[PDB]
Amino acid sequence: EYDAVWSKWERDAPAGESPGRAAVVQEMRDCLNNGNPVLNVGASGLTTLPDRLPPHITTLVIPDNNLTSLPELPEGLRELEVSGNLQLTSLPSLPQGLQKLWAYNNWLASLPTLPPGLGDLAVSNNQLTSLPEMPPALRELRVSGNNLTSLPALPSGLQKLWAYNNRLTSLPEMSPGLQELDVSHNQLTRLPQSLTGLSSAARVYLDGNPLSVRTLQALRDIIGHSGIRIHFDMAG
Amino acid sequence: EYDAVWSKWERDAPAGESPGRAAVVQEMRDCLNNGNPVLNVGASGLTTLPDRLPPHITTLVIPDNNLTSLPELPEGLRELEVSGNLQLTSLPSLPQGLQKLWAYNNWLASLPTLPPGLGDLAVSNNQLTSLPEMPPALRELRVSGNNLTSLPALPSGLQKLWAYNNRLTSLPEMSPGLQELDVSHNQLTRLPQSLTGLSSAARVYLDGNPLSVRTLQALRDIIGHSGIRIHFDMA
Repeated sequence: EYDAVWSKWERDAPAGESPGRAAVVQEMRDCLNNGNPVLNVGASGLTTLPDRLPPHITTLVIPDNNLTSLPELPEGLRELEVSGNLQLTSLPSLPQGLQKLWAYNNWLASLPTLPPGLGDLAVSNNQLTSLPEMPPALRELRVSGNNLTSLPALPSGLQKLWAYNNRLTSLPEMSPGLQELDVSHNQLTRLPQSLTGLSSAARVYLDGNPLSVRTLQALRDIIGHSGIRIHFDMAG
Repeated sequence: EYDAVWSKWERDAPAGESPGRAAVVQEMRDCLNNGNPVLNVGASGLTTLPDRLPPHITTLVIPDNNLTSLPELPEGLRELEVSGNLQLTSLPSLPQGLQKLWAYNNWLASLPTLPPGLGDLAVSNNQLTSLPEMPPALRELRVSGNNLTSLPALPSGLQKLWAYNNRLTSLPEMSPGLQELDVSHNQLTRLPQSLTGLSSAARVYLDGNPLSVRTLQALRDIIGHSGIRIHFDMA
């Protein structure tokens, strides 16, 4: 059942990938035998992955490799980290129970439909020009270093948003309990007046934006009245 | 849309339960404003919960109350904890990304279809007679104090299983990774061969089970193979 899929994967290996693919198969067998819910394939120029992965894993870690696609994901996965795969333009359909998705530094041109219970979404340094609707339970969004123009409406539960180094020409309405917003180096000029909801403890970062004279003066007003920490470029 | 349903429920309180529901409806309002992912209704002895709940929460706690039914759950709920509801007999369809389900010391007769990502399921001390197919990622399972006579196929990653004080006449195949199994005080005459496949480290608990002679022989054969702590006292 599993031996067959993994055998064909190991045999189809180019020289150079033989030790790497062996180490992974050994790890996957270990996972079945002892019940380890975590699978980390390591960095070894992997060009492909097996068709089936152990069914019970909850965490899958894919370090720097040369993948162009990912196989069907474990039906009960809760954490996925993929980084450093520059031929990887898209992701497989995400399992419903996924909680954490770190897909930094690949070449994603889009993102699949996001699982209901997703809490942490970090997809910085990709190729994304837009993003899908956000699930209600989200508490962290990191989408920096992409050519995003706008952002979807944010779930109210959101605690942190990083979207710096994009092409943002506006912001959506803010969640009420936001603690940290970094949108440094975008094309923002008008603040969503929605921002005013941020608490005294909250930290905002607006450096490297044009900002309309009125909006600058309005921010200068907020600091004096709210004691809030807001950073932005200023002449003088 | 939101504060027309929850508003009525606050003043729809049956006489006596008025102060309790106010605290719950305070959290219903308060929770939305400060972002908070958790919600705890407390042991207010509420007869019913609001038709709609905060859309963004991830943890819902429900101590000793007097509920009989439960509303539709938030789409992104991750942890559900319900206990001391001696008249709560069923649960609503569980959210796709539920990870922890603590629904014990109630009066549940049935469980819904389990979310794929469910890792911790504790439903001890209810009224259960069967269980649905187990999520592939399940790790710990507590189903003690019910009326189960059988268990579904166990997933590969299952680590700990407590099923004492049931009517188990039989057991499913063990995943080899299993490390703790308490099936004491059941009606097991014989147990599965999969026991030989378990780690040396695993602790098994069998007391108050009418194990047959041939099984004693098999157990002595298993204990002898690895030194696996398989507890069965003659007394």
